[PDB]
Amino acid sequence: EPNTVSYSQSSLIHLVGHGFVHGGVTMKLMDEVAGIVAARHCKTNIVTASVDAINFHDKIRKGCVITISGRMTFTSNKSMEIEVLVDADPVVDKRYRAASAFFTYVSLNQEGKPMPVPQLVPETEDEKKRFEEGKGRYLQM
Amino acid sequence: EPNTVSYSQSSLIHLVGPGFVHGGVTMKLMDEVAGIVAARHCKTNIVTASVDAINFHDKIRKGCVITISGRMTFTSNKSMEIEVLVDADPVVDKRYRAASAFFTYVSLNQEGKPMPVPQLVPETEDEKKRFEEGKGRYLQM
Amino acid sequence: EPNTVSYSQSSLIHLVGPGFVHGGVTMKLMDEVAGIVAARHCKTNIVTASVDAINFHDKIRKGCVITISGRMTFTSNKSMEIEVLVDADPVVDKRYRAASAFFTYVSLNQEGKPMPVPQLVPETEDEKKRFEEGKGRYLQM
Amino acid sequence: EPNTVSYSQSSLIHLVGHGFVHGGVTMKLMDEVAGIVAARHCKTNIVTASVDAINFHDKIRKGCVITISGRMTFTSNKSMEIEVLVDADPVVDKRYRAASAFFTYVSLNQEGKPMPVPQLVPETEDEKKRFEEGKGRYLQM
Amino acid sequence: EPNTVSYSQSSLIHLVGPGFVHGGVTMKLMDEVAGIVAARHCKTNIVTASVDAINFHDKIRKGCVITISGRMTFTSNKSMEIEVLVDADPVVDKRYRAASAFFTYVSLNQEGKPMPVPQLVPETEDEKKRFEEGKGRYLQM
Amino acid sequence: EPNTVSYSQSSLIHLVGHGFVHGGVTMKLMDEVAGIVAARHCKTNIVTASVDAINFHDKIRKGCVITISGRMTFTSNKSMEIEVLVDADPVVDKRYRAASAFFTYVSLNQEGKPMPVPQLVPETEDEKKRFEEGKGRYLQM
Repeated sequence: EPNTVSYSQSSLIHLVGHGFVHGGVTMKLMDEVAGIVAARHCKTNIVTASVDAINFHDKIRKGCVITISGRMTFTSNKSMEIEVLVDADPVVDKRYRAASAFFTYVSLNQEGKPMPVPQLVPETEDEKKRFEEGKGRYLQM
Repeated sequence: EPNTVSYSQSSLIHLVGPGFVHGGVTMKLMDEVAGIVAARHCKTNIVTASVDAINFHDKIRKGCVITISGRMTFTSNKSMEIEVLVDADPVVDKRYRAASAFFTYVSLNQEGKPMPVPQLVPETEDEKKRFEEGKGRYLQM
Repeated sequence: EPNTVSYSQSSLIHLVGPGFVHGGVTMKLMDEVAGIVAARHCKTNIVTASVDAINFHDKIRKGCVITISGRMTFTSNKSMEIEVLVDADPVVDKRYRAASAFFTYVSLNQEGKPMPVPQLVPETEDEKKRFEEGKGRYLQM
Repeated sequence: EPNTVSYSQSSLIHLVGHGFVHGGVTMKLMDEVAGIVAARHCKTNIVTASVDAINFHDKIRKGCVITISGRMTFTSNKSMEIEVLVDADPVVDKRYRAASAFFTYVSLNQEGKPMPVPQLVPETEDEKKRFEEGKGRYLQM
Repeated sequence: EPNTVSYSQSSLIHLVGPGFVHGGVTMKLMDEVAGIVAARHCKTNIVTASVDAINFHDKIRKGCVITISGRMTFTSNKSMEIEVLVDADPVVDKRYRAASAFFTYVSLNQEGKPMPVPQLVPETEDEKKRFEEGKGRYLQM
Repeated sequence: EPNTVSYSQSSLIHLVGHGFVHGGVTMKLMDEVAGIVAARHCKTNIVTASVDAINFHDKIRKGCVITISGRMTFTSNKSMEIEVLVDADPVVDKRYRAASAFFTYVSLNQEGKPMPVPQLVPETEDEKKRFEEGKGRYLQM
């Protein structure tokens, strides 16, 4: 199971206490989850190279519990792509998709450059397809 | 299925940043989850009455993600008992139980005094078990 | 000169405390500046719709002061694009571009849906340029 | 005076700024005071082993100054018990007891296990009695 | 005994976490105590007018508990002077004076301008002393 | 340009989110800017020795952007004086002077005492005059 999607899949879950949560609070939390999955996959130092298609689908209010999930989608020789999803749940009554993004993470050698990365191996058809999509987005750079 | 364990079963997941985390930080996070399961159960504004047997099974190190899970175990007339379990998951390199506590919460009217509490019905045998034991601790008040 | 680039041109400057700063922190600060240029432009209460092409050009180290600058580039009917640039300035010992992003913001009425947006008029050639390119990215929606 | 109750007695005093202070904020602060007294008594690394009878006597509101006092009550060979009290004072007009708890602290050797602890010596009748009570609570574990 | 030094004599005690603490942190905490003694004295909403002679006698290290004490020294018609003293107490291993300042505070009406201030009556000789000197500094405005 | 006023001139710019900003928040931020200029001038460890004439000219409200500027004014053999200015700008419509102060910074040797400091050289008439004023304030200690 090392270097598979299920091995590094991670989530965080937060109680967020005008009235709605800033995009920045959400972005930061999305980057932490992606960091966590990058970290589980690599076991080295890890840093955000770029972030694409941060889309806020709709607002998040005070007293929601948000579930920030991450799954690795694709790896090049020296980079990891991680899809991050954000769901929001009211503490009284249902679950809705609030944000999503693709993070590309990099692992740095002692001179601050990307180094060879363990390769993600897509096992299911879902994973093979997301890998293929990841490859596409990466070649667009 | 309101007023069941499964109904208000709640958890939070936190990346531990800056190694040991001092008990105080964990306790606070345990109260957060406890608050959430209580608000889901009774739907009123909510306050902690007492906490018992906080056990730190062992230390929580930086770079762990902690799952803080909470389930209701028993309800008295005016009070609720809620078990909170903390699990620690190192990201590099082993998952273990880090802490546990029984929180007794109290539902308040819009002045001061605590109002009566919606009853909790167990369904599985283990839920039956836990309720007795819950019952038990209460009695010793 | 309301509704020009110069009108709502905004920036923040932060001392980085405790070395790399994780992408998440910078992203949040980029959103803060983006929010400020948008509120200056349209004067309504303001929310982030999406963020694109967040590029981390390279790492931001502790003991840097970062200039986070934001200028509006283009306005659709209901949306605004805002370029945010992050510059890093070590205090001891070299200044460099650290990150850049295009934020699309949205002006909201006092319920939910986004209201129409005050148009942006470019004046210099470079502003003309940037607006096209802005226009461009929008189209690809 | 080393290893006596008066030597390590400590307090912290905080201005706390729906309207009432969460149990978690109070618990955390109680653990810090107990940590401080454990630290004064030992002069080694120090960690919470367990917490018993956290009782919230009544609420704490914004703009109260809280006095969190700690006194060591009992020591076994490898553990310290510390009573923590929390008083709340309004900034205009009087002082009331808000919370109390017993913390048991441990000192860890380089392999993460409790090590021999300096022994508390109760000098007054009050201290001898609290020691005896402490011994009782400890044997209950 | 309202409007005496003893009436509004206030202090806070803080555990310094993460070694030197930068002046800024201490200054902020000195203002907090100053605010508290002023609110106790006049009972109106309260704001700092100026601070003088902040002296850092020497450095405040991590793992110190600091006592920040404040007493009123003098009242003009519209203003109050308040001396704040900071004491530092290492927990392991020596207690010393770390900083001192004279804060002049101002009582505000429910619009803008500062309202008149309740007079302060000294009683001990040292209080007499301090009031003159207080008087003195004011005059030099 | 090393050791001139322009070389170490620094600023920070913050979005501040009863309704007005505490003097303490402002003081802290003023000390950070002064620290930054002291740091640019010295390239060694740096600490606040004292602060004089913190004057709050008028209030700062939520949703203002504040510009905290620092410029070195004077150096003795072993100390640096830095003038700090604070301007406040509403996010809708103009700029006003909110606070000012003189910080004196010191650079410490390994035994915690001030060490010889690079000398500020005033190049313009404005700078020569502020130097002279700085010398005056310093001899008053």
